[PDB]
Amino acid sequence: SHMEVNLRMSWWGGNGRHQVTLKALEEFHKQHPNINVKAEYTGWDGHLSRLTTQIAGGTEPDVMQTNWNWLPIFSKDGTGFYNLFSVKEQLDLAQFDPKELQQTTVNGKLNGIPISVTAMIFYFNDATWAKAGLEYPKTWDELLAAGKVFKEKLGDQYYPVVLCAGQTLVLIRSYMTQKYNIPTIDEANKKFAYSPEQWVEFFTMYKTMVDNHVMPSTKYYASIVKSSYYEMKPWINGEWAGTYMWNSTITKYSDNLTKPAKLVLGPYPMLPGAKDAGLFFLPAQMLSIGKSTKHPQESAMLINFLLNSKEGVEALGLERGVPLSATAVTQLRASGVIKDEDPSVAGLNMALELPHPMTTSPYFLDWQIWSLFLDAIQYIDYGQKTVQETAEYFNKQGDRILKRAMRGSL
Ligand SMILES: [Br-]
Ligand SMILES: [Br-]
Ligand SMILES: [Br-]
Repeated sequence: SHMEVNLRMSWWGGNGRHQVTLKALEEFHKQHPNINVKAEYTGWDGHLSRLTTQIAGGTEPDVMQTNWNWLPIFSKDGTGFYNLFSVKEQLDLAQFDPKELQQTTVNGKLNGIPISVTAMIFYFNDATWAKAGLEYPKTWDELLAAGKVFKEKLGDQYYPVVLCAGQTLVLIRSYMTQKYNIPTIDEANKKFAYSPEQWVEFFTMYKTMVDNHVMPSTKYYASIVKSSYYEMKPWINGEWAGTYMWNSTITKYSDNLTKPAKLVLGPYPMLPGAKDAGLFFLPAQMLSIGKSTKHPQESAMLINFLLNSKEGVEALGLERGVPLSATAVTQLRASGVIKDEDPSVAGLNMALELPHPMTTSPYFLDWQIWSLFLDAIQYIDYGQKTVQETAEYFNKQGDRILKRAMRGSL
């Protein structure tokens, strides 16, 4: 009878994402014949920018694929997207680990549901480590000891792992959490949480790692975020014999190794006595509801359909990663779409099974912070600043960036 509801939904992706999403939408309309969905989809380029102007003028879509770091952009207050807590009758929030939802909560307002989550963990070149005669490290000391075994037994060009600056940042953060159980960012005070001495310690650990031949210094490899190592010869040759990176995108990296060598999942190094592995779990992307939607219930039903319903989940498959949704996981395992023997999947499973009560701030992902960190480690590697001067430099310049980024609500 009469009355129907017209929703708009955006997302970005390649044609492969477009096809399954378009397919999922058709299934949704089948089961909700009075709700139509107009799809607004492009590639990544220009997408944020277009959405930015829509959000500003209150003409954004009812349902949006969003990135985690858009919370600092659109929703410093938590009010930049619709509060998903207000539509829990349409949205089955129990399917998503409460802890993961904390990270997408701002000021007690749920701003998105992680479609999928991924953690930064260790994967190793199995051949190379067999050449070294080493078991993969279960402790930081073992990782450190591995650097010198690689150096003298295999050669100066061999390293246990190769690391982007940003990956190193996350790695040492992980160590610091294990030790002190505080986050890197103090959100409420809008500055870094570590003490001066802890900053000295943070960078002392970097120096200790490089001195111990754990990874190439920045004179040999120097990239902020771009995982460009996988196309380079020492990776392919098995000289850079491992990586610390998102579990979700491991296959591309492993296939570029000289066979029969592949990437296998490593243990996660633990300090003795720790109660938190200090893992970085990233919502790879989220679904959010437009702040200004005239249809929050139907938008909520669409999100619920895409993440939780049988034919929504089936359509969408693994085209946005392993779902966070519990029912989605169980369903995709039964159909054999999720295999526990996939290095990518087993890694997620290990990360989930490890203790990780410390969450991570979206402001931690700021590109200026990550760039600054490459600057900082270069000061150390190139002898231009002592570890202690670098810690004070990073603390100071970091705080300036944070302060500027954490104020200024659009
Ligand atoms: Br894309
Ligand atoms: Br240790
Ligand atoms: Br943090």
